[PDB]
Amino acid sequence: FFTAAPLSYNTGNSTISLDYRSPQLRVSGGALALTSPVFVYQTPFNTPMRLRNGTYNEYADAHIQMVRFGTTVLFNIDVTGETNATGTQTWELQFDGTLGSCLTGRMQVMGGTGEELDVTPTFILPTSDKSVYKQGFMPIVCSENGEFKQSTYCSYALTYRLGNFYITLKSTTSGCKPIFQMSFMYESQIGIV
Amino acid sequence: FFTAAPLSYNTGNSTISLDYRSPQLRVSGGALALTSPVFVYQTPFNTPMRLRNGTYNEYADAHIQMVRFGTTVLFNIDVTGETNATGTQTWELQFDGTLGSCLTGRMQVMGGTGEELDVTPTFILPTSDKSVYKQGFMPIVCSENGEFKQSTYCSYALTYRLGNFYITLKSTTSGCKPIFQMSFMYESQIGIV
Amino acid sequence: FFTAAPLSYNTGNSTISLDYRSPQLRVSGGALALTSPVFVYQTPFNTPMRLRNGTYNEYADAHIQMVRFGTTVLFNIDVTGETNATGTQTWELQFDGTLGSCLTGRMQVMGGTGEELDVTPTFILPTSDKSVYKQGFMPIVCSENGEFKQSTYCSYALTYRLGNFYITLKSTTSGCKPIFQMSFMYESQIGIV
Ligand SMILES: CC(=O)N[C@@H]1[C@@H](O)[C@H](O)[C@@H](CO)O[C@H]1O
Ligand SMILES: CC(=O)N[C@@H]1[C@@H](O)[C@H](O)[C@@H](CO)O[C@H]1O
Ligand SMILES: CC(=O)N[C@@H]1[C@@H](O)[C@H](O)[C@@H](CO)O[C@H]1O
Repeated sequence: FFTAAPLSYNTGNSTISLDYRSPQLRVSGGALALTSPVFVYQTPFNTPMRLRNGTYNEYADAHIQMVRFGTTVLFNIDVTGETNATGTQTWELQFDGTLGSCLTGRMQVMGGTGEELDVTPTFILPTSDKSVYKQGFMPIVCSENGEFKQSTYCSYALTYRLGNFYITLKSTTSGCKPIFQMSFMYESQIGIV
Repeated sequence: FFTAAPLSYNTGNSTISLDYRSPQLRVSGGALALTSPVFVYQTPFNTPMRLRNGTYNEYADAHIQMVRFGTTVLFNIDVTGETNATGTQTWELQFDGTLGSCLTGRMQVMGGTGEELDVTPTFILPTSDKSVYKQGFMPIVCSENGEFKQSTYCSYALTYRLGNFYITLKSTTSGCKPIFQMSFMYESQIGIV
Repeated sequence: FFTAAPLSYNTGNSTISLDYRSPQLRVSGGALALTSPVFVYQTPFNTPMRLRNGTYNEYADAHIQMVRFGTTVLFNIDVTGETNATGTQTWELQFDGTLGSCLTGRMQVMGGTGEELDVTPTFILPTSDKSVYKQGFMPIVCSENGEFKQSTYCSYALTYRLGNFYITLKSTTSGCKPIFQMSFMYESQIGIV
């Protein structure tokens, strides 16, 4: 028989092989995998996460995507608060510091096929040694039903406590509902192998 | 003959197979594919789209990239307006509601190779058979020739009711040209299979 | 013997093949590769680059990621300035115009596995023929130790000078340290082949 590329036949030892570009593809436990696969940990379709502003009776819906490109994580959140507010709201997400599972609400690893993947979400975790400093602010615009309300900001802060990973967001509003989209990037040293 | 990993020969049923990591690779109609491929639907290299501000005699050039990963679309637009304006401009993009093809201007599915891909861009559509309306605002900075002009805002709006798919952007300016970059994210329930 | 999908045997030319979806995977030089692979050029984990505000005695630490998907680059920077300032600071990154290698400080092509890849970072270069003038502004928020300081802006400019590729960023502050994260997107006409 013949082998068409990318299959090749080594006459020197009667071996059929798959040739692949190693920076892009790899072998892991005898199976073909990607060097830099895209993995997304997200809230499901039509299932936003319910969040509470600390101890207040102020709630919001949040759609969340955490996207792994190489070793970077792109974090996106879309928040729809139900209370008009003047102050700073704290929207806190907790994740198991070993497995990555979201403790705050329902998230899942989702393929581009639209199907849930049976994958433990360690890939969102910054460090295997459970320490991290990262904080900053992003500019945001709050609106409601297509109407501009306020140009303001939202902080983000990555921490560990009690061995779990926290992403704490804080939005500042003046007489408007916290309804906004914000994203930022961070780095993971957890390898996908 | 022999097989080297990730290929595998089964002497039991005399079958040669490819072993692959299922959360990263898959089979689609007998062919190897990715579980989470990156696709980009964009204006061609150095071929910005012409956009008209409603019925006004006011135009802009636009470079657009719509980057699909997992089930998320990252929309990025580079708008270069030509008329100094005070008011709100409306930039409307229209896409075929079934195929995703841009009707407002020329866009192509572009691989990392730099080659156009022969792919129907259904992966930018938010849904196939569910009416959709989603709006938000992002902060922007208008500039001209490297010089700051105004910190302001642009709304985005996704509309669909089983005709065409619309992305409607509204920039608000005060005595400057609408010249800005802006991105936002949205979900597509169209699986890539 | 039998072949299991995605392997197939053409009874006719006695050839065994790997079937694959061409918009997702491809063959280059007889080797399997991706059509739109993810590559990331970045500062090493916990090894920020040292930058200077032009000739002033004002410095910043910078974490940088340059994410290539399709032909688009997502540039992200986390700038941690050390000196309170009122004015506009200039932060300049310089890259070899042929190979893409960062000349300002150490950066590396990092796979999803957490391993450095042996690849030339040409995939960050905007134009093959060394003529480009992409510039714009992004809104940013300066903070310190998790406290808000200022809503402001930062320009970006992609140029070539003396055969090398420059990304020049200019942050404008009023009585605060230049401490912010910012991102922007641009197009690379260098195909990954
Ligand atoms: C209805 C209302 O104003 N609620 C806000 C609340 O959103 C914020 O978390 C808090 C502390 O800043 O201040 C309250 O006044
Ligand atoms: C020349 C000028 O200012 N044109 C603006 C236009 O850009 C805006 O779309 C419209 C409605 O707000 O108001 C017009 O007057
Ligand atoms: C200490 C201080 O204010 N330094 C700023 C400097 O950051 C800026 O690059 C320069 C040009 O605007 O102006 C100086 O006043």
